[PDB]
Amino acid sequence: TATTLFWRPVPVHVKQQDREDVLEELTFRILTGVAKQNHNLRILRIHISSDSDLFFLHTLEVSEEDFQSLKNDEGILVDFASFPGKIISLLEKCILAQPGDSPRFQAVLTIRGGESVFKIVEINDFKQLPHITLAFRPGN
Amino acid sequence: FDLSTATTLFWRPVPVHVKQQDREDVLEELTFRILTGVAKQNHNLRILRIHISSDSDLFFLHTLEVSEEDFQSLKNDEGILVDFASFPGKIISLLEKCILAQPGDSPRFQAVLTIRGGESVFKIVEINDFKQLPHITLAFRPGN
Repeated sequence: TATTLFWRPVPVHVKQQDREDVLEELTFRILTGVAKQNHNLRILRIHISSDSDLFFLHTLEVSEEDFQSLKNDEGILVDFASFPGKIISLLEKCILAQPGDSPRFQAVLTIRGGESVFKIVEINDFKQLPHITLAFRPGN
Repeated sequence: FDLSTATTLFWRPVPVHVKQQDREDVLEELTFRILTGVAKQNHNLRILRIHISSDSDLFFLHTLEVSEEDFQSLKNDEGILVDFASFPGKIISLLEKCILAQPGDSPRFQAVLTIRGGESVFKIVEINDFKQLPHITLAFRPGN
């Protein structure tokens, strides 16, 4: 019963444990729908995969309850329905990113043994600052 | 810190949203002073000094001092890409964005001073259509 709002490849810096940062081409899928346990709870789903690595799967599921905790931590000002639209804008900046840009937007995925932290940062002439930080889980 | 051999890079009042630990909340105009120089004990150690004051309240003092050694730890945490010498200049640009901030701007830059019982945290945040995100965060100490 899920509906896909977003399905495009996104350039992402993948950082695995004891490796080094490497720019991989990852597929992003954003879906809206209801929980498997409860049809009254709206769920926002984000799936990260790869065409090269068929076993590279990372997933985030955000309920309206989880979004409340996310609003407090990340300082989000929008509603639940407006949340995917804001992510897509940030993702597009990573897609159209060029070396000569300032500020320059980048997507980073850091994996640490069953825990993966995804973020989209801004690189300017001063520093690197995150625009969003989300916790992902390995698998589907 | 040698105050006589110090060079003032920035000295003007700056619009800052002041949060006085749930005692009062007021958008007041505070005076910022950024100075570069060397330590009084050692003239080989470069020091960066930032002083926050007020023209109305003469006992409102907050100060931050960052040495070149301390800057390395700050560089790693805040993800700073410039050197110690370029560091003050970038702060002034962020401060200027708060000065030229307008209600119709997007993104809009704001300066925030949060006091927490003998502890003061200064930051410059960005307000866009999505969220509030900090561009810089500095820990200040009450007094001179």
